[PDB]
Amino acid sequence: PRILNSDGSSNITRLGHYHDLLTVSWPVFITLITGLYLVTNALFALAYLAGDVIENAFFFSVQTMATIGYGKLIPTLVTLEALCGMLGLAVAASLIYARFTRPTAGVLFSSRMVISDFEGKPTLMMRLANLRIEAIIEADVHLVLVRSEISQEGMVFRRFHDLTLTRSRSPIFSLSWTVMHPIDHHSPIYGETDETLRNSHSEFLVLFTGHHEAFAQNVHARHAYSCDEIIWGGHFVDVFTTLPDGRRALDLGKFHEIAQHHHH
Amino acid sequence: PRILNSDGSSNITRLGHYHDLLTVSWPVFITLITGLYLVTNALFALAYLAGDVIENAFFFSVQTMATIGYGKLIPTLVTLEALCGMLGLAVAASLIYARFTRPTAGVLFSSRMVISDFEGKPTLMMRLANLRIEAIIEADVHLVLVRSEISQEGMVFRRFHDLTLTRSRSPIFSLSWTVMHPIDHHSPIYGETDETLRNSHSEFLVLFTGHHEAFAQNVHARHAYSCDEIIWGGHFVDVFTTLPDGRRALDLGKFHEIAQHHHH
Amino acid sequence: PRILNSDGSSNITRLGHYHDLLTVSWPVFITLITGLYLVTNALFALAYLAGDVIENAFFFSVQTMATIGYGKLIPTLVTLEALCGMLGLAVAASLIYARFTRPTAGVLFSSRMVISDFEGKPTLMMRLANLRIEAIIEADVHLVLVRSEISQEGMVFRRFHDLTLTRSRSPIFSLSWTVMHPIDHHSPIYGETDETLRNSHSEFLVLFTGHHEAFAQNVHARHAYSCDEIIWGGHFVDVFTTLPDGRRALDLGKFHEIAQHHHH
Amino acid sequence: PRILNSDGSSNITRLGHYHDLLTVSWPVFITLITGLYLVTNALFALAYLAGDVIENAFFFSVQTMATIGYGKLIPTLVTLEALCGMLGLAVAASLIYARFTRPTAGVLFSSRMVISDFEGKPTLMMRLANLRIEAIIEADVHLVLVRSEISQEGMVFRRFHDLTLTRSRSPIFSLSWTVMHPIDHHSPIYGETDETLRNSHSEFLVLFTGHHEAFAQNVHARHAYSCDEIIWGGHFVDVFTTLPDGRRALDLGKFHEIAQHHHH
Ligand SMILES: C[N+](C)(C)CCOP(=O)(O)O
Ligand SMILES: C[N+](C)(C)CCOP(=O)(O)O
Ligand SMILES: C[N+](C)(C)CCOP(=O)(O)O
Ligand SMILES: C[N+](C)(C)CCOP(=O)(O)O
Ligand SMILES: [Cl-]
Ligand SMILES: [Cl-]
Ligand SMILES: [Cl-]
Ligand SMILES: [Cl-]
Ligand SMILES: [K+]
Ligand SMILES: [K+]
Ligand SMILES: [K+]
Ligand SMILES: [K+]
Ligand SMILES: [K+]
Ligand SMILES: [K+]
Ligand SMILES: [K+]
Ligand SMILES: [K+]
Ligand SMILES: [K+]
Ligand SMILES: [K+]
Ligand SMILES: [Sm+3]
Ligand SMILES: [Sm+3]
Ligand SMILES: [Sm+3]
Ligand SMILES: [Sm+3]
Ligand SMILES: [Sm+3]
Ligand SMILES: [Sm+3]
Ligand SMILES: [Sm+3]
Ligand SMILES: [Sm+3]
Ligand SMILES: [Sm+3]
Ligand SMILES: [Sm+3]
Ligand SMILES: [Sm+3]
Ligand SMILES: [Sm+3]
Ligand SMILES: [Sm+3]
Ligand SMILES: [Sm+3]
Ligand SMILES: [Sm+3]
Ligand SMILES: [Sm+3]
Repeated sequence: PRILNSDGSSNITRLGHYHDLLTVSWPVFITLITGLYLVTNALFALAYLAGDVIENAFFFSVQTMATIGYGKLIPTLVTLEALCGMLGLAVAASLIYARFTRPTAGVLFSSRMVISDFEGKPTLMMRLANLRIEAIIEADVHLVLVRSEISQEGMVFRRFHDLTLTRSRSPIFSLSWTVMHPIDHHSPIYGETDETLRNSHSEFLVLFTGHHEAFAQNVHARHAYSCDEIIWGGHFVDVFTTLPDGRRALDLGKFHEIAQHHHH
Repeated sequence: PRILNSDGSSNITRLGHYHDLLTVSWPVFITLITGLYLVTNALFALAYLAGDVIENAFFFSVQTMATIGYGKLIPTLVTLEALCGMLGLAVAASLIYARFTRPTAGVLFSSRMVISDFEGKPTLMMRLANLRIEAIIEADVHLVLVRSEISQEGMVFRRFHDLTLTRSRSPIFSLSWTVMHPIDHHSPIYGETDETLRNSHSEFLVLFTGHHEAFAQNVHARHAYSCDEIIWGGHFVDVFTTLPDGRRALDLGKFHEIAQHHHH
Repeated sequence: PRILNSDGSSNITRLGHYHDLLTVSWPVFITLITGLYLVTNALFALAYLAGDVIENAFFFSVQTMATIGYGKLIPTLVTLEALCGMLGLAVAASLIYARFTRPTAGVLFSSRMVISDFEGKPTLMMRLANLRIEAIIEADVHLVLVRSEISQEGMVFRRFHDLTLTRSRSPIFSLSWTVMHPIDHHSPIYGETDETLRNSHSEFLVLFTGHHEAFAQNVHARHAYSCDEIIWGGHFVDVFTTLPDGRRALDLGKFHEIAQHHHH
Repeated sequence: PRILNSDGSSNITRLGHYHDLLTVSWPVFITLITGLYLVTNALFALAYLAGDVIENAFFFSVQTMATIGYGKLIPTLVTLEALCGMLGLAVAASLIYARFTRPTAGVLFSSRMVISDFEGKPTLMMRLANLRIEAIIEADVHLVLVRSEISQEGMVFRRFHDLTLTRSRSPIFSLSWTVMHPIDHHSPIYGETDETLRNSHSEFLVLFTGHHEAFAQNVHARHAYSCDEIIWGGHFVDVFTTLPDGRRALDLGKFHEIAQHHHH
C-alpha cells in the first residue's frame, strides 16, 4: 500500500494537548471553553454555599467572574474569582491569537506529476498554484523521493532523497510554479523506468513553505504522489490566457490538465 | 501593455477574508466592529424580549456585554452574553495586534534604472533608500527579469530570471543602497540592447525584505520597471553631502537624479 | 569531569528577570501575580484610608480594580486604580502569551552515539526522534566536538569543531533521524581512537532547531555526550516495524538499542 | 571625525511614530496613555453635559469606560464609550506586548580589536560575550570595513566591505566568542598598515543577531571601532579560569584585556 497519502500525511503507526485546542475546529473551541467557563463558576457557586455571606449562587458567580457587578448581590473571596476571570480572559485571548496565527497555505498542488523532456533532458515535474490574491514571499519547495532500498545483503530500509530542482527557492510566488527535477546522471531515478519505480515502492513528497504578505504569518503545504500518479511523456498545459480584452489571465481550470502523445 | 505596475503588482486576471479585516484602512476597521458590536446586542435585546425576566433591552444588552453592570436593571442568560463579550474583546485584540504587526517597509525605490559601466563592465543598476531612522537588519534584495520567450517552434511563455547581483544580502541597511547586476556573458540580457528589450516585452521586478530593529517586525517592499524606464549610459548622482558644519548628510532630494552624457 | 551535561547544559561558572517569570513553573507564576495582585490593592486600600471619601478598603479596592463595581460602596482616585487594573490585565496577558509561545521541543536523543562503517567509511552517528504527532518543518541539526587543545607550546584551550554531517538540514522531520558524521581525512577525529578521545577530554554537543506546524512556534533541543558514551563498532537497531495488519509502525522502545559484534 | 559611534550608530544627518511609543522608556509610556486615558474621558464628560441625561461627569465617564458601573449614576451613548474602552484596552495590550517582544541583546563587545598572527597568519580580531545565562541560538556575526575610496580620477565615496571570518555563524553562543578575519591576499586590508588605515579614514562595524531560547524573541547588537582602537600585535587574554574547586569559570573581568610585547 501507501506510506504517504496525497495530503502528505504518513500511515506509519507509532507504538509509543494545548495543540488540540489550537487545532480543533472553530465551533468546538467555543464549546470547550464555554464548558470550562460554566464549570469554573459551579466551583465558586458551591464554594460560597459551603455560608450565606452574600446579601439577597451560579448567577452571582458569573456576575463576579465577568466583573459585571450588578450590585443586587453584594458579598467573600470574590477577590479570588476576579483574579480567575481575568486570567481566564488572558488565557482565552492567547489561544485565540495562536489559532489565528496558525500557519495556513492556500497552495494548490497538481493531481499528477509528469516526466518529459525539458531543454532536451528528461525531467520530473509537478506544479503549484497560489490560491489567494496575496503573494507568498521567499517561498521554498522540496521534492523528496522515498523508496525501499536494501544492501547487497538482505537488510531493507526506506531511502529519502531530497531531489535537485532547477529552482528550489523563489523571492515571490504569486500565481503558478512548475517545479522541475532534471533526471541527469546524478539523479536517484536516473535510468529509472515505470516498472522499476513500482518495485522500489517509491513515492514522492512535496513540501512548501513561505511567508505571506497577506497576513503577518508563515505558511506550509505538502502533498504526496505514488509512482502510478506520474504521467510519462506528459506535459502540463499552459494555464495562462489572453482575454478578449487583450488582458492576460490565469485559468486554474486547466491546472491539472496534461497533454500526452498517444502512440498507435 | 504592462504585466507589472510600478508598485510591483501584476495585471494578470485570475479566472478562479480575515485578511480583508487585516488589510482594510484603520477608519473602516473600527466601523466594521462597531457594527458587529451593535448588531450582536440587538440579537440579545430581542432574545430577552421573547419574557420580561428583567427588573425595571438594547441598552441593558450592552451593559451586560461590556460588563458595566450598572444594576438598575437586574435580571437570564446574561451569563451567555458575558461569554460573548469577553471573546469579542479577545477576538478584537487579536485583530488589532495582527494589524499592528503587519509587515510595512518605508523603502524608497529609484524612479528609473540605469545601465552604464562599473569597474569596467556594463551594469544594470537601481537604488533603494531606507525612509526611516531605524535600520533594517539582514536585508535582502532580488532583481528579476520577466520576459516573453518562445521555442524555435511557436510556443510563447514568460521567462523569470533571478539576476545575479554584486551584493544581494546586507547585514544592515540604513541609508542608501545601489543594487547592481553586472551584465557579463552569464547575464540573460548580455549582448542585449534597448530595441531587443522592448521586443521581448521585458520587465524588471525588485523585491526587498528585511527585519526592522525599529519594531519587532519584518518588512517587504517591491517595485517594477519597464524597459523604457531604463536609462542607458545613465549614472545615479551621489546623494551624500558634506554640510557646512563639516558633517556628513544624506540628501534624498537627489535620489532619483541621474547624470547622462549627451552626444552631439 | 564534564563541561557539558547530557541535557547540553554547561558547568562553566560565570564570575560576573522578565525571563524568570517567563521560565518559572505554571503553578509558581499564578502565585507570583496573585501576590502582586493582592499587594497592589493593599496599596490603594491604604491610599483611601489616608479620608473616608467612600460611602458605606481592601475589598472595595479589588471591586474597583477588577471593575466589578458592585455599587454598595460608591466613592476618589478610583480612576487611577482603573487604569492600573487594565494595564495589569494587559501585562498579565502578555506574559501568558509569551510563556505559551516559548519554544518547546519534544525531541528524543539517543542515549549513546556509535562509530561504525557506513557506505564503507567509519562514521560517527547518533539519532533523534520526534515525540509528537505533528511534524517539525525545516529542521536543522549540528554535531559539535569540544575538546582540549594546546599549541606546540604550553597554552591550553578548548576547541569547538562544527562537524560535517551527511545531512544537516531536512525540510521535514516527523519520525526518526540518524545523524551521521563521516570520519574522512577532513574530520577532526580522523585517525582518532577511544584512548585519544579521552586524553583530549573531548565531548560532543547536539543542537536541534526547527519549526513546528504543530503550533505556530519554533523549537530547540540539545544534548551532550562524553567520549565514553560512544560505542565503537555499534549499530543502531531499526526502529521501524511491520505490524500483523501489514502496516508500518515506529517502535520507540528500540530507539536506544545498539547492536555490537562481540569478539572472542 | 567619526561616521560611526562605538554603539554602531551613524552620524550622517538626513536632510529629508508607533515606533516612538514602542521605543520610549517604560515610565514615559504609562504617562503617555494615562494622559490619553484622562483626556478621552474629558471628551465624553463634556459630550454628556452638552443634556443631564444621567441620574444623580468626568468620574461617571471613567466608570463607564472602565466598565466599573457602580450604579449610583444610571444613564445615553454610554454604549459608544464602552466600545472605546474595550478597544483602548486592546490597543493598550498590543503596545505592551510589542514592547515586551522588542529585540534586546545583552551582548558585550570588546573595547578594542587586535591584529596579530593566528595559525601563522595576521588576523584582525575582536570578541563578544553573552551577558545572560540563557544561550543565544543560531547566532551570526559580521565584520564590515567602511572606508573612503576614490577612482584614479577624483570621485570620493565610502566603501563597505563585508569581511570574511573564520566563523561567521554558530549554532549556539553561550559564553565568549573571538571573531577573526584572516588578513590574506583576498582581504581588503591586506598589506595595510596603521598609517594607511587612518588615511582611508577607515572604520569597522560589528553586527550581531541571533535567537534567544531565553525568551521567544530574536536579538540584535552592534558596535563600531575606529582604526585607532586597533591594537597591532595585541592578543586577547584568556577569560577562562579553573577555580580552586577544580571547576571551570568565565571571568568577564578580563574580557577587555589585551597582551602586548613591548619593544625596547
Ligand atoms: C514561477 N516562479 C515563482 C518561479 C516565478 C514567477 O512568480 P509568479 O509571478 O509566477 O507567481
Ligand atoms: C549599501 N549597503 C547597505 C550595501 C551597505 C551600507 O549600509 P548603509 O549604512 O549605507 O545603509
Ligand atoms: C530522516 N529524515 C528526516 C532525514 C528524513 C525523513 O523524515 P521522516 O519521515 O523520517 O521523519
Ligand atoms: C565560540 N563559539 C560560539 C564559536 C563556540 C562555542 O560556544 P560557547 O560555548 O563558547 O558560547
Ligand atoms: Cl498533514
Ligand atoms: Cl503589492
Ligand atoms: Cl539547556
Ligand atoms: Cl543603534
Ligand atoms: K466590568
Ligand atoms: K474587562
Ligand atoms: K462592572
Ligand atoms: K457594576
Ligand atoms: K452596580
Ligand atoms: K489581550
Ligand atoms: K496578545
Ligand atoms: K502576539
Ligand atoms: K509573534
Ligand atoms: K517570527
Ligand atoms: Sm487530543
Ligand atoms: Sm533571497
Ligand atoms: Sm512499463
Ligand atoms: Sm524556509
Ligand atoms: Sm473582501
Ligand atoms: Sm548574515
Ligand atoms: Sm535603440
Ligand atoms: Sm529573507
Ligand atoms: Sm531569578
Ligand atoms: Sm529548504
Ligand atoms: Sm582503547
Ligand atoms: Sm534554523
Ligand atoms: Sm517622536
Ligand atoms: Sm545551522
Ligand atoms: Sm605607523
Ligand atoms: Sm540571522
